[PDB]
Amino acid sequence: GVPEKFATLGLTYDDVLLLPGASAVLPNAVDTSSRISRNVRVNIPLLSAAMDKVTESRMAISMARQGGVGVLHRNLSIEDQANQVDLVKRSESGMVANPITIHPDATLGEADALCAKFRISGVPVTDGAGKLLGIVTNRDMAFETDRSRQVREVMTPMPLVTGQVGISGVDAMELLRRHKIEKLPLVDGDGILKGLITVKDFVKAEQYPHAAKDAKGRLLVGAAVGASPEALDRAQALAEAGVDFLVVDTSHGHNSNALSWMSKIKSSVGIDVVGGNVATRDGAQALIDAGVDGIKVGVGPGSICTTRVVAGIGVPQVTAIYEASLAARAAGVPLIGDGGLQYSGDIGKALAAGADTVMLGSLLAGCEESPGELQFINGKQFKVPYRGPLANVLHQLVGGLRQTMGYVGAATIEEMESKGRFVRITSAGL
Amino acid sequence: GVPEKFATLGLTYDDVLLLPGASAVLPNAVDTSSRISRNVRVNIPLLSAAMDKVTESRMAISMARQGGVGVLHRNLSIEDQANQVDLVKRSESGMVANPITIHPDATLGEADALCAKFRISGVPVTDGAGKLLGIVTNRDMAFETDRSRQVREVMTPMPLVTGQVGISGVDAMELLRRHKIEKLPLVDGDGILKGLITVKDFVKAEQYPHAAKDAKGRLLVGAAVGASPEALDRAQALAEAGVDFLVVDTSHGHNSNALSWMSKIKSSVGIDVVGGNVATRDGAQALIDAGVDGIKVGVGPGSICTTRVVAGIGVPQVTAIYEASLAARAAGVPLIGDGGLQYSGDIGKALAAGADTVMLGSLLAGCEESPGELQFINGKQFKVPYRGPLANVLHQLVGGLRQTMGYVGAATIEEMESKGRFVRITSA
Amino acid sequence: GVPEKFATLGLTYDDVLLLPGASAVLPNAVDTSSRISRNVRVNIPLLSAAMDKVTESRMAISMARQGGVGVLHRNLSIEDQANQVDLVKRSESGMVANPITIHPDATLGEADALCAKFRISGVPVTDGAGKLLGIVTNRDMAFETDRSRQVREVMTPMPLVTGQVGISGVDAMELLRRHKIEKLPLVDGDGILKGLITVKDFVKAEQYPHAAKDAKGRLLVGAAVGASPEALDRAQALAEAGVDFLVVDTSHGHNSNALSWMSKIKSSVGIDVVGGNVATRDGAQALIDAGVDGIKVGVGPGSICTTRVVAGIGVPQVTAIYEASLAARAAGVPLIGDGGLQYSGDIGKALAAGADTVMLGSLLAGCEESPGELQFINGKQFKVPYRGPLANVLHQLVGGLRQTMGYVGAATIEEMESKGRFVRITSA
Amino acid sequence: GVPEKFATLGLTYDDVLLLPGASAVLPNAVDTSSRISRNVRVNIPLLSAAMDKVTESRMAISMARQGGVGVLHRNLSIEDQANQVDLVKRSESGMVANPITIHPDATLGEADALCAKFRISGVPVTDGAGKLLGIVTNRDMAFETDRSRQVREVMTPMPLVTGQVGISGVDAMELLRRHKIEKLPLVDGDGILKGLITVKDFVKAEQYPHAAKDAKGRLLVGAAVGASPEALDRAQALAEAGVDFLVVDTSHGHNSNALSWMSKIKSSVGIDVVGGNVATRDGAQALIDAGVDGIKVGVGPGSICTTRVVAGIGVPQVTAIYEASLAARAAGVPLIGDGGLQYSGDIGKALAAGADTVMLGSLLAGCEESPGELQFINGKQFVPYRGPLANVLHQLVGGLRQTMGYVGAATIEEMESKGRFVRITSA
Ligand SMILES: Nc1nc2c(ncn2[C@@H]2O[C@H](COP(=O)(O)OP(=O)(O)O)[C@@H](OP(=O)(O)OP(=O)(O)O)[C@H]2O)c(=O)[nH]1
Ligand SMILES: Nc1nc2c(ncn2[C@@H]2O[C@H](COP(=O)(O)OP(=O)(O)O)[C@@H](OP(=O)(O)OP(=O)(O)O)[C@H]2O)c(=O)[nH]1
Ligand SMILES: Nc1nc2c(ncn2[C@@H]2O[C@H](COP(=O)(O)OP(=O)(O)O)[C@@H](OP(=O)(O)OP(=O)(O)O)[C@H]2O)c(=O)[nH]1
Ligand SMILES: Nc1nc2c(ncn2[C@@H]2O[C@H](COP(=O)(O)OP(=O)(O)O)[C@@H](OP(=O)(O)OP(=O)(O)O)[C@H]2O)c(=O)[nH]1
Ligand SMILES: Nc1ncnc2c1ncn2[C@@H]1O[C@H](COP(=O)(O)OP(=O)(O)OP(=O)(O)O)[C@@H](O)[C@H]1O
Ligand SMILES: Nc1ncnc2c1ncn2[C@@H]1O[C@H](COP(=O)(O)OP(=O)(O)OP(=O)(O)O)[C@@H](O)[C@H]1O
Ligand SMILES: Nc1ncnc2c1ncn2[C@@H]1O[C@H](COP(=O)(O)OP(=O)(O)OP(=O)(O)O)[C@@H](O)[C@H]1O
Ligand SMILES: Nc1ncnc2c1ncn2[C@@H]1O[C@H](COP(=O)(O)OP(=O)(O)OP(=O)(O)O)[C@@H](O)[C@H]1O
Ligand SMILES: [Mg+2]
Ligand SMILES: [Mg+2]
Ligand SMILES: [Mg+2]
Ligand SMILES: [Mg+2]
Ligand SMILES: [Mg+2]
Ligand SMILES: [Mg+2]
Ligand SMILES: [Mg+2]
Repeated sequence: GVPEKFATLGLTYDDVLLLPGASAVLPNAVDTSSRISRNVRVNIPLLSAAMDKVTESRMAISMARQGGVGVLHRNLSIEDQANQVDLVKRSESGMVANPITIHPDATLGEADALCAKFRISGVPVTDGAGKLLGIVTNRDMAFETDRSRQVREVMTPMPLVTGQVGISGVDAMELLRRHKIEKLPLVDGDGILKGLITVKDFVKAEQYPHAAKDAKGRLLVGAAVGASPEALDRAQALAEAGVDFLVVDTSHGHNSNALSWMSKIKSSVGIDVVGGNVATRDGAQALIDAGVDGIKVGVGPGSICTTRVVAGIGVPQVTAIYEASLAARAAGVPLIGDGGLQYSGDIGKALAAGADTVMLGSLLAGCEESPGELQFINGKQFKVPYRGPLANVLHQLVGGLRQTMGYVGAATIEEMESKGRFVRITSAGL
Repeated sequence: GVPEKFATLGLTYDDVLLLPGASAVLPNAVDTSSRISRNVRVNIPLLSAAMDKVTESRMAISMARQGGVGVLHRNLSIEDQANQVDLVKRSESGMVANPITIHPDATLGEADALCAKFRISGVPVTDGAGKLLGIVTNRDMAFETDRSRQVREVMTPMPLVTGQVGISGVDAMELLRRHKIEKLPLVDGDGILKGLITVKDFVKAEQYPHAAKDAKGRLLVGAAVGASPEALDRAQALAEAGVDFLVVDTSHGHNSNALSWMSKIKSSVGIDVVGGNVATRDGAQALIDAGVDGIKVGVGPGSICTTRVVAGIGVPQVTAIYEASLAARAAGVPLIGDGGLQYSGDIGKALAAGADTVMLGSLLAGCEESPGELQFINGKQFKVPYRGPLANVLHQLVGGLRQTMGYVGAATIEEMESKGRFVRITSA
Repeated sequence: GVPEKFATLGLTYDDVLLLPGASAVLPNAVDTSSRISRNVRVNIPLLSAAMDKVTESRMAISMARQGGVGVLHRNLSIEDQANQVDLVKRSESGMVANPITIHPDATLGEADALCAKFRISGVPVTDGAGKLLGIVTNRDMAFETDRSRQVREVMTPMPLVTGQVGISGVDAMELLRRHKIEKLPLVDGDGILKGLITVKDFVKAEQYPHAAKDAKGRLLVGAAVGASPEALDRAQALAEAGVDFLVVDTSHGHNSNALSWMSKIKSSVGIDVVGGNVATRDGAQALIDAGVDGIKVGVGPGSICTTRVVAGIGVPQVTAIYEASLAARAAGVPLIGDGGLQYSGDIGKALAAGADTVMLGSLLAGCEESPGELQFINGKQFKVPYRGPLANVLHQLVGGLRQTMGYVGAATIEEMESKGRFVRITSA
Repeated sequence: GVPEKFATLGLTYDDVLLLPGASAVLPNAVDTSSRISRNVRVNIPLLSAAMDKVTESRMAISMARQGGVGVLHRNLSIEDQANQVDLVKRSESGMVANPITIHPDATLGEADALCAKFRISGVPVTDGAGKLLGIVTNRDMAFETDRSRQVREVMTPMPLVTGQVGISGVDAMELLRRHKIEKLPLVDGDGILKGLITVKDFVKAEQYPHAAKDAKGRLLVGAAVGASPEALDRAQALAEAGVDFLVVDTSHGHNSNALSWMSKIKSSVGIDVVGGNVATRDGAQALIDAGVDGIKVGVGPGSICTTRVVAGIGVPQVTAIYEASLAARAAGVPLIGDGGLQYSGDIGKALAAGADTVMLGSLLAGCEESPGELQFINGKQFVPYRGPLANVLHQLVGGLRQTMGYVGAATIEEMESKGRFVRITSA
């Protein structure tokens, strides 16, 4: 009973429910892996948002360890954001081919700061030519009080227990078990340091068996850039640091200038580039025509959010995802749902509506791994209420998603769009 | 104005109303009987849910006395659940062919514990062959202080006033009246005890004239089982104890393994087997194809309930009942509405939408007959706010249904689906 | 304008404030040490209460490390409470003269369980005569997958780096630094194991420089007992495990039977015994006459708490402390304030009113170190809202007390009673 | 019915009321002048607190124009605080002997920045020796777009209408009127600039006839310093910039080290030094013995405030003022009531209890003249926006005049004797 100008009805997550369907698969047996972009895969379909209150290196590391991925925020210098990337890539199994080093004339303070930075308990000591001279570890410094003392005075000097480039995990773990050590430098025939294996690599692989990793076995990570000449310089620095994909993050992804920078940034790097944000079919198509490898969907998804109140602009998120998916699914381009979430059950709704993954934002701002210092004022806060470890949040969200997939009969994420049947509900049902 | 992926609108009870229609029948004259399953009938269209806070024997007994039926929960051992079944079946008129007995060397404590267990005021005393030796009753023990004293010392010994196998109610009552006694053992020609009638059988028949009973005149009762190998052992034990139907209770009735166990639980017993839960036409058809004698409908029926919040899964209950009824009515399989209730008027809505009965849940957890212990903390609670006797809840619910039926013109539940006309309403 | 029967006005913490006074001492320079009892001293004047939701070994260890002390609750078996004591006493520097050991035939699973129990990363391996055979540590077991494997197969055998009984801290650390090891077994001339030093002893001494310790350098701990024959057996078992003081915990410390058991318990052990609870001068004097080494003050201290509502019994806590201190100060017996706290500033008020230390209760139940299990239900809770590490609670409380002492001019706790001047305030 | 240790009852403003008394004086006729310290006088008995959200130069100027005084906060460098002092002292009539100047080689941007800084509409242009070359004013720059143009190109050059040092207000005004100009440079016989009069001096004197001023006719101002070697240097820098009194501002005024610095600072300057904070008779006496010229009273005056909750320390403010005044009134040392205010009626209560003036704090943080930036977020904010200070002070002073009329006090000094108190219950 409305004119055509107003015919379309937009739906939010609360407006719809998924129906139970014929199922031969239990929640604990479904596969939750999905694609961030054409060439980036995760083991749970969740990202942490590129917000300065949410994702720096510690959050990105935990997300990837749990099988998702973090998108490092860009509200910091190029050098600081690239450093955040490096910390993620060189977290565990990341020093097999790019180890940290220290010169023997350095102080213990410099060595300990490096150990704290990369969260590891030792540094190979090398000369200017990269020849291995020895190794200084936490135990060598445990009883040292003078931080000005030189590394050479406390390090364990060569000859050390070492391995060859390409040593297998089983063989490297047999040199840490036989010699009662936790570190294994990798050297070439001339004794030049080529890599480093430590017990951390094996401990973290066992504790986090579903970690999302790159082809080199290092934790996956993404990073946000803007749409500007500066964003191009930032993109290059992040690619050099080893980032696995870029997110060109704009409030209006359908702006022609933003689209142009997406194309320019994409053509200037060899890694996947995600573009956003859009909330319509034609906007998603414009991003695809601009060449992005994934799209991010969400413009004014939240009730009485800023763009809605200030500008009257917005799209209910189920409709936004569905409309964008008409273009994205037709092109085979993964779709990230970004905004409007209110329950773990909304994840399955997003996937059945056409999303491949879902980005989590303010929900992860109170988590231990988010940036900011934990402060105490009668209760615990992040300087936002303290929520505890990320792992507890993700376990509940992924547990919920597995329930949805079992109820719908989807053994894989790719089956969700076809097997998920929707019903709309009224405000009485809500 | 939505894409077809989202065309369907689901309706809950609050979304609709029933219209008044042409009527020639008053509320006090309508018939409220309905079917639980193909071969199980009740006198009011209501069940108590298989929740451990709701239905054990006391709840099941009261439900059946009021004309409904209870579904005994399964959060207990097979032997404990079978015992709950036995307590219901042998409540009133249930010992005519399976009496309790005690040996003459038993203590008064053992006899009184048996009386308390079955809520009967005496025990026939027999020897190892079943020969009736006497009877010990509440009055025989009233003034006794030593609980170790042997039954034989206080029992009334044979010869007793007894009845024959097959004695009628009228004849049994006349014997009780004439001899001013409350118990009538039933014996065969050799004096072997075959059954027992007590005044409770007549008192409860008069107090509860609409009791739901089996073909032998014993209170009806159901019991829940899971979907697993253990559920098959449980089913056999419950059937042996005299349960009238089984409810294969699963959260996702459309799961292939759950459906398979339904066909394995149904084919292994001779009593009716209900399956659930489903909320779609295709789900109901899958239950029917698996061979169940009734279906239970309800998946995420409640606003912001657990499956909805955790998993985003759910179906508004009016739509769920209607869609499932499209399959159930064509197959002649009764449909139990399980969940989403908020008012007594919702019962009539469920029936007009296609349900045959409605299962009551947390509503009843506060009733006197629920398993919890009544405790006092400034006010009364169950250890859940105390609601009082089940009878008060059912009286209001059944009274409401009779009003609906009078307004719609339905003289029977079976007329509700055709005569009940709906209108949707807005939030205003 | 009231009868003499009602002349006395009782004051709670909120009724009074402390005045600023002449001061030559800054908050960061005051001394916060005080006495729990005649012969037990702490570095901050705070105890954790003997409640089963608050203080087991983990809470007691953290309290002592921060300079206070925990009182282990008694809602568990005698052997379990004594085990809790043992865990505290042998936390750090507690195995120098009483080490844990394991047979060479024991499994890695058994060795790891012992390491987890005492929060130590290795076990000396000995024979039945206590002769040292080797040592098995976390690194020896790090890559092992079979938990049934023998410890002798993965352990480092003698000869080990060892020290003499009585080795100094500097000398032991020198051995750990030169041999790049974390353990130093202590042996006699015949190679019998006499003690164990590990890097934990040095790490924890550096991290917690204000730890409250006994004469042997082990963390202080108290434990609660009741007032009954069983409490006498419990007291002995706790004393044997190395507890530093006992708290006879009753709600009516002025009961003649409770007073009698305090004397009996006091006379049956050699360690300090605290008695409570009381809230009057005559009650404190009765505890003192019974022979206790400290008193605990608090009977119905909180507005609309249970004893007040149920029984109308209670004493505002400032009055309770002051009245009890009239007896306790004359006898030189320390006074523990137990209850009624609402602000960190109430600590200074209690001390100025006559308390020597203050017991903290439900405040701490939400701390990480409390016995409950940390669970996540949208937010973090203990099974009570999760508050985080004890250290921040104590840091805020001790910081506030230091502010109080600076304002009043008290350089030491005992100066609080004389230099702390009070003013009463109205509800405005 | 309590032990002697707890005998004393402390009273706050809400605990008491003043009685009406015999009165022959109406509210509009009472005199509201009082003393900040032995040698500093105000026309309304109110100060603005030395909080960085309350009093910088703009707040201090408005307070002084209304007859009170501001105490400039010290959460800034010595040179930044001294600059704040200079801005107040050289607000109106403050350049008669210390004018701003600019060189002919300066730009219009630099000239306009100076005019904006001192809120003056022109700058005398001088050479390096101070010889007057001309004057550049707002009207000279009104139509100038280039902000890099040199002042010499747009200034009015000498010969200007000038006056001599010591010219009277009446004579200076006649020159401004006769020549239809707003500026009057003051020069010596050699044409060296010695001072400056502008129309602002007369406009502001007429708009603010009760402006609290010093002996030279410049707006009064105070400034806070700490209790430390750095505060001794800060005190000298503030006294060189022309501050009229210092406030040695500590959370614990009865601390021996704080008292020692009060004595050291007092003896190192020639201006009045106020010390605080205290809340007892012995604390006030210790401040007096240290040599201060006024005391500030208030330690944990507010219900469930920080010092009360964290440390259990505090004194209800009526008791604090009364007890401190027992020492203050005996020595003739003025007493500043600092904290606990909740109504305009509490001012009269403070004065009747023994205070000479009352310091206003967070109340004023929302006023236009407070340091914060006025921002619009659906509504106006700085805390909520309160508008001009004048509106707050008008209501507060109006209330005090009502109190004095009801009590019969023609002067502030009569409040202590004529103000009769009654305590009230929570009912
Ligand atoms: N010097 C120094 N070392 C740090 C610091 N933080 C962590 N480490 C060390 O790096 C390794 C990894 O620490 P984790 O805390 O578990 O790493 P994670 O953040 O990536 O999860 C550990 O050594 P490990 O040898 O791999 O394991 P383990 O021997 O401690 O068991 C740890 O001792 C620090 O701030 N300074
Ligand atoms: N020894 C013993 N008897 C119990 C106990 N509980 C109930 N009874 C008796 O069993 C019969 C049923 O009691 P009800 O209370 O009416 O049974 P109900 O729970 O099934 O409704 C009564 O005897 P009746 O002869 O059938 O009726 P009446 O003579 O009491 O009127 C009653 O006295 C018990 O705990 N111990
Ligand atoms: N096998 C085993 N060891 C445990 C366990 N819990 C703690 N530990 C070990 O005991 C020592 C104390 O751990 P903490 O966590 O600091 O002790 P705490 O509870 O008393 O504070 C550490 O070894 P350390 O050598 O003293 O310190 P470090 O080598 O880790 O630096 C730690 O590795 C456990 O559950 N199982
Ligand atoms: N160039 C410039 N001038 C400013 C600025 N702010 C104030 N003025 C001028 O200085 C004099 C004081 O302005 P006020 O607003 O009254 O000063 P106030 O802050 O102390 O109250 C006025 O000139 P007047 O000649 O004394 O008065 P009138 O001719 O404006 O009436 C005014 O035009 C500024 O930011 N830049
Ligand atoms: N590959 C190696 N060859 C020789 N010595 C080594 C080697 N790796 C480590 N060390 C030395 O062995 C000793 C133990 O160091 P390791 O790396 O095994 O543990 P750590 O991380 O310092 O110990 P902890 O886990 O107790 O903090 C140190 O002196 C270290 O320098
Ligand atoms: N069939 C019977 N023949 C003979 N005596 C009987 C018979 N049934 C019961 N009695 C005896 O009659 C007396 C009354 O018992 P009855 O069963 O009538 O009532 P009750 O339930 O014990 O009493 P109450 O209802 O007062 O609690 C008892 O001594 C009982 O032993
Ligand atoms: N006193 C000792 N003499 C000889 N070997 C020792 C001695 N103490 C420990 N070891 C051996 O040294 C190796 C290192 O053990 P240590 O006690 O130093 O700690 P760890 O178990 O390696 O701890 P971490 O978890 O910190 O790596 C182990 O093989 C242990 O058996
Ligand atoms: N003492 C003076 N002698 C000569 N000319 C002067 C003198 N003072 C100002 N002028 C010049 O007179 C003109 C008017 O300036 P004046 O100071 O009177 O007002 P203004 O503050 O610049 O203007 P307005 O009040 O309109 O903003 C300007 O050219 C100014 O240079
Ligand atoms: Mg290590
Ligand atoms: Mg270690
Ligand atoms: Mg009877
Ligand atoms: Mg160790
Ligand atoms: Mg280690
Ligand atoms: Mg002008
Ligand atoms: Mg003008």
